[PDB]
Amino acid sequence: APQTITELCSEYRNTQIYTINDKILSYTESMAGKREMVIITFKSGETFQVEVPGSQHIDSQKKAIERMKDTLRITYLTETKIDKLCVWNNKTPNSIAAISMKN
Amino acid sequence: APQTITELCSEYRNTQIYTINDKILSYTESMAGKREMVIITFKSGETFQVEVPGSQHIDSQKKAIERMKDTLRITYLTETKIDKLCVWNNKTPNSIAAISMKN
Amino acid sequence: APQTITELCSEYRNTQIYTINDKILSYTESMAGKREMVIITFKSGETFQVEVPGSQHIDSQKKAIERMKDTLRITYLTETKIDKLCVWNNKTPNSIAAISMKN
Amino acid sequence: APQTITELCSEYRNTQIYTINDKILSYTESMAGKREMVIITFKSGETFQVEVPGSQHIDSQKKAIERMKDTLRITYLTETKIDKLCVWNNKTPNSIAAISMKN
Amino acid sequence: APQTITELCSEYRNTQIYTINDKILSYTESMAGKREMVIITFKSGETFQVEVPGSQHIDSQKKAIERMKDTLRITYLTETKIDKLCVWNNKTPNSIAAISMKN
Ligand SMILES: O=C(NC(CN1CCOCC1)CN1CCOCC1)c1cc(O[C@H]2O[C@H](CO)[C@H](O)[C@H](O)[C@H]2O)cc([N+](=O)[O-])c1
Ligand SMILES: O=C(NC(CN1CCOCC1)CN1CCOCC1)c1cc(O[C@H]2O[C@H](CO)[C@H](O)[C@H](O)[C@H]2O)cc([N+](=O)[O-])c1
Ligand SMILES: O=C(NC(CN1CCOCC1)CN1CCOCC1)c1cc(O[C@H]2O[C@H](CO)[C@H](O)[C@H](O)[C@H]2O)cc([N+](=O)[O-])c1
Repeated sequence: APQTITELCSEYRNTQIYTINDKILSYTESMAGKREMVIITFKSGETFQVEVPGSQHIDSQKKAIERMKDTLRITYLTETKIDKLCVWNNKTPNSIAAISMKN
Repeated sequence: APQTITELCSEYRNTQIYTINDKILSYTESMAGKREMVIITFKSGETFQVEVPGSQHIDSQKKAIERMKDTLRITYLTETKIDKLCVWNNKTPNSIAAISMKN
Repeated sequence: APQTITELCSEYRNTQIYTINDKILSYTESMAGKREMVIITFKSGETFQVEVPGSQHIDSQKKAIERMKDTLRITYLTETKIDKLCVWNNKTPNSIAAISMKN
Repeated sequence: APQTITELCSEYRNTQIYTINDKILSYTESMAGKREMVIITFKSGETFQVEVPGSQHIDSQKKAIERMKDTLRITYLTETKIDKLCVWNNKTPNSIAAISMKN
Repeated sequence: APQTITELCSEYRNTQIYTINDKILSYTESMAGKREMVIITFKSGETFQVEVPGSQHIDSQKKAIERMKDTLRITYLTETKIDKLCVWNNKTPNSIAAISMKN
């Protein structure tokens, strides 16, 4: 029922919006144990992760985590411009909660 | 079974057909807990969502919900023109029930 | 095993081969309860469905139904020429059993 | 720990390598009961199948069978050149064990 | 969590970074029993695998192994440039732990 990524992001603690307005510069993916994750970076210097699935995640988030990784990969590969990221700022690198792209 | 989206839409209460005839303007995807959803917009101003899986959904709809988000993402990335949406209007933003594409 | 769509199709009751030699004109996808289905049409005027999974299906068909819907979406999006369809003609619209594509 | 498809193929009985060096001419996909399979052909006149999953397959092969079908479809759609196929020659059509693509 | 592939790679024994700076020359995929795996090579003559799943992998890695193979396929097909590979060098061909791509 949120209508924008900013509305959605504001419903949670320890988050903020990063306005990226840019394609992904680098995409990294790991299948190493305990580090099953994706890392993206932008020309601005910003690094963000999709976190390893863990105890902080609720059950409904598990498929959503896998979806987000799918999305970032095809976004990287198509040079698609990301508009905004909603991130958790209590993790290093900051962790992706949501993404938006505009055309 | 129904032969068009409008026939299918009319089988349900709280629905209407939006004629879009346009590609998606923005795509938003969230893996935040209890907001595992997708939101799209069009240059018309209209906003639509695929709802978070919930009690209103029957089991057969779970896979369908995942497919619909899959569909909206690739439709956005390929700039594919949507023809119509069948939406439930008892939700804000309106909730996607079905989609048709042509051209 | 059969080597051709025509061979495969002949193994079944209530089927026939439609020769299409065309891309899909329209693609319709529904996540509406009891109508979790895809419908395609052609410039020829013909309309086909992938049926909702039900009691007429054996277990091994469940994953194959989902694949066929995936195939129809990507075939639509890339505007790929379908060669033939094997369909059950005891349904409305006729129900897709198999698909072939050639260049 | 094979380094090539030819080495991998040589580890099994009733296999052989077909050198294709060509895109797929036709792709056929079936969700008919007991024939949940894919068939591909080439201009050469050669025909190959991904078999219906069955008791000849071990558990680890189930996901791999689904992957191979995904690969054949995307390979067909993008007109990607197949280098070699490793196939079991104790089935008709010959059954795909492995694929390589070179470009 | 790590911010680059090199940082991630250095958390593990028997690894090293390969600088590839090149698209994949060949992609090989097997659904043969006990060789359910992917092998890629490059112009350079280098060869890498994603390993058959086994006891060396923890549960967490299962889904990530399937993703990595997904990533290698789409990367081959789009002719996408790989920057680095983190690889376990106690296997032949060396086994991919992580990938990075730039631009
Ligand atoms: O040894 C590893 N971790 C161990 C952690 N270990 C603790 C001691 O100091 C070194 C790190 C824990 N396991 C428990 C079971 O017995 C082995 C030790 C380990 C080895 C790993 O390499 C082995 O598995 C790989 C696939 O995951 C590759 O196949 C690699 O070739 C193989 O050596 C990988 C990973 N990992 O990804 O997390 C962990
Ligand atoms: O504690 C969380 N939620 C609530 C805790 N409680 C837990 C049980 O269910 C009811 C809610 C706290 N409330 C939520 C409403 O606003 C007031 C505070 C919470 C923390 C969250 O952040 C933590 O998990 C994240 C991944 O989901 C990140 O890893 C983040 O860094 C971590 O802090 C996230 C989510 N979520 O997405 O739903 C919820
Ligand atoms: O109430 C629904 N169905 C039928 C019976 N249903 C049975 C379950 O208990 C509620 C009532 C009623 N229809 C009336 C028209 O003639 C046919 C029978 C129903 C409501 C529905 O709307 C509700 O769920 C939607 C998602 O599935 C949306 O979230 C919508 O906003 C919500 O109202 C949807 C669906 N459906 O998808 O099949 C069915």
